[PDB]
Amino acid sequence: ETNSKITKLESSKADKSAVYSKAESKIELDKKLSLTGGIVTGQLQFKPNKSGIKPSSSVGGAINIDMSKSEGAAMVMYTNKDTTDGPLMILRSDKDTFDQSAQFVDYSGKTNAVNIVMRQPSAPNFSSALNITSANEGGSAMQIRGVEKALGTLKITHENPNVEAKYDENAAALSIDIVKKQKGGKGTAAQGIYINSTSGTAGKMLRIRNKNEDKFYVGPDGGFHSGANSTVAGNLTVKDPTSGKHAATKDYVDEKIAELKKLILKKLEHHHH
Amino acid sequence: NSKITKLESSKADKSAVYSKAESKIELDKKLSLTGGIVTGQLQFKPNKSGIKPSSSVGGAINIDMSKSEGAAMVMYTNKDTTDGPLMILRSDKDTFDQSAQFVDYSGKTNAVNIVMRQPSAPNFSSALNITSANEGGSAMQIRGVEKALGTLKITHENPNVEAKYDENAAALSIDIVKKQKGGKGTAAQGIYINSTSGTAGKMLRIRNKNEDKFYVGPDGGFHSGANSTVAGNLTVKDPTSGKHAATKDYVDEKIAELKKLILKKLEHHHH
Amino acid sequence: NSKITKLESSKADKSAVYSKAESKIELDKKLSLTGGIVTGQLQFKPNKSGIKPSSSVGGAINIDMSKSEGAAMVMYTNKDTTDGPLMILRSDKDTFDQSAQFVDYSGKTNAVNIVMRQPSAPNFSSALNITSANEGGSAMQIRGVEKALGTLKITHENPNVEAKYDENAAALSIDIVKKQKGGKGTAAQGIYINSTSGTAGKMLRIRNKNEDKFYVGPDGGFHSGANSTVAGNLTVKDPTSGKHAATKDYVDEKIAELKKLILKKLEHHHH
Ligand code: NI
Repeated sequence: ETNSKITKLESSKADKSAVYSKAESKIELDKKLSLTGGIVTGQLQFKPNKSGIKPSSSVGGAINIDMSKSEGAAMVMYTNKDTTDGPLMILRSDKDTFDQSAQFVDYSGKTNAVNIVMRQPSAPNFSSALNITSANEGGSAMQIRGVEKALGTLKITHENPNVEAKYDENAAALSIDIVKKQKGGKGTAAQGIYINSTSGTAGKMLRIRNKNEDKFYVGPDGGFHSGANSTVAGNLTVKDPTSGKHAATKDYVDEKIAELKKLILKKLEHHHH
Repeated sequence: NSKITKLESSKADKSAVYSKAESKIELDKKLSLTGGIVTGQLQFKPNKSGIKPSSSVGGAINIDMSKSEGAAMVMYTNKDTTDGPLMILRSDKDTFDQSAQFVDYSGKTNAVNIVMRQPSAPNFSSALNITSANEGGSAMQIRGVEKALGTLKITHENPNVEAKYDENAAALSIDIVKKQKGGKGTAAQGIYINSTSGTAGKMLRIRNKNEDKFYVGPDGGFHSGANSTVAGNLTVKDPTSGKHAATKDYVDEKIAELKKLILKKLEHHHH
Repeated sequence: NSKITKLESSKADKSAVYSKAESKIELDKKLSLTGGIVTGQLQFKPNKSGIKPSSSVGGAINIDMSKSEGAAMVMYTNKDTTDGPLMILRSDKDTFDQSAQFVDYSGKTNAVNIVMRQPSAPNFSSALNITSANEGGSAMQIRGVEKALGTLKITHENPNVEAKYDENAAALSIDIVKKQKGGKGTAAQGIYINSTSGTAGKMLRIRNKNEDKFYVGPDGGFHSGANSTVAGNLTVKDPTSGKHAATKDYVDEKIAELKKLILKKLEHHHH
């Protein structure tokens, strides 16, 4: 009865058929993502349940990338495809009650928080670096606020794309269009540019300069200064003049003519020989 | 007997099989679907993988937050300095016919929010910086349908309590420059305002302290609220009302009229 | 008679190894490189891991769509309300010397597109909101090289069919305000238009129905297309042409000139 041992070896020990070898384990493990990194070739879906995903801008998110301890970018999305069927990155919210932003960038630093560069195409096309559209009539499509000491809150620079001076004659730095409703619109009373100072400013409201020479401005009181010959295709209403170079009114001309007429008729009616 | 042979065949060698503990060691190096911490680079290289453009179910990465609280993704850094931006989107072919980023937003607050915090020391940075080298298209476009607001709203706030501190600031600053390399000039315009369908509103309206100071109407007439100056001549129509500016012709027209009548009285004077 | 000791040693016990079925259970809780569904938080904490800034191969996450259709990543939510934004980029140190986001775009359509859909009810919300507390730099900069378009193009569309519905709207709205906490005023300007190199084009050009109504030329002269008013005096040069506005000096000189001439005719006539 020496086989009271072989039976207990036949029972208590694992059959190769019923267990993975290390070579087979490696095969299986190699199809799984290592925490040290790997290459995913399919779709990675995130569907958090009662997972405790938080809104914190430091430790929150279904994906959280903390670069505090590392050089490099948090995420890079690259494509050299000639054409494709969708954008690289999509953010979408469907419910009208949604009360948060699609994207919030909270930037401290010494350079531009967000940088959008459109490279030069082989052939010009109507594409833009950034395109904004809103169908909400209750709010501005876009808002900008800044606290600049000596610069514009919005700075627009147009550079001539060509060496020849007369190439960009139809270009502008700022182009504004005011249109009626596309489907069935009967017109519009919308304004072009509205400049206001709710608290009141001492500065010029509109100031135009060319080649380091000021050319035209509208002051804080609404008076304008034009730097060259000007034209009104129409009448201009002004105050009566009280100084030599003030424009003369029709009334002023007529009063001075009438005054001289009276004096001369006086002399004529009373002169003798 | 020969029982041993069978057990030498059908039984597992310790050397060729991972133990329970060893298996735990190996499995812990793999990401659990319930979550984990990745310390290396995660690369996505889909290639005939059925990736879709769908703005709901598409993407090599898809994050659906419909049933959950919190952000979809947070990118955070407390590093003092580094060698690259947090997030980069890049497409290299000029024939590429989709956007780098598409925001399709419904909701009650701002779709995209960009905040530049107050730095310890003022610097030249901007919250958003746009450059285009495509001469065939606007660098940026904005379209809106506001009832009673601006499509673009610009607010400049004085950074200082003192009133004259921001005397060189502006809400909108425009520069018009020649080509950097070898440019001979430019004929580009500053501000171009048009209404292709035609509007009844003021083209330009200027106010200060809630009161109208200067405006240009839809017909191109202007209304100025204070004393004004033309460093030059101003051409106007002949006046037909008391406060209309008088032309040189009108002054000369009247002078000649009075001259004629007086000389006629003088030539026919009778004692 | 002692091999049994060698097999008790060299062979794996049932208790100390996982079966094929139990291995499967454990492996099924791990993410396959072929794809899967993550239900918890995935944290990235690289730390001397060789993460690079490269806009092609860098990032703790890298998505290369060169060989695949579809989007790189999609963030979707159908939630009614929530406690934070979908995507957050945050940098905390004021010495941070890289951007939060860099888009390096080549292609034929818009690099970044932001769309706010029509809400059930109008509300005070924007597609894009920009705010800087950095007094040393513009909140926003735009540069373009357009041949025949605006670097910035703003379109306001009437939200309603009725022509006067949008009478209080504008394409561009500018406000100039004092410092909120204790500000005593501001000297900031509204719109500053300049050409540092000098341009031949009109600085301000206003049109209605594609026809010029008002413009300021490169020399600062203006043309108004209709009746206009100055609530004040207008200073001009003395006229040298028929339709030039007449000065007070010119009126007085011509009146005095005729007076003299008439009085000398009267002083010397005889009959
Ligand atoms: Ni006589």
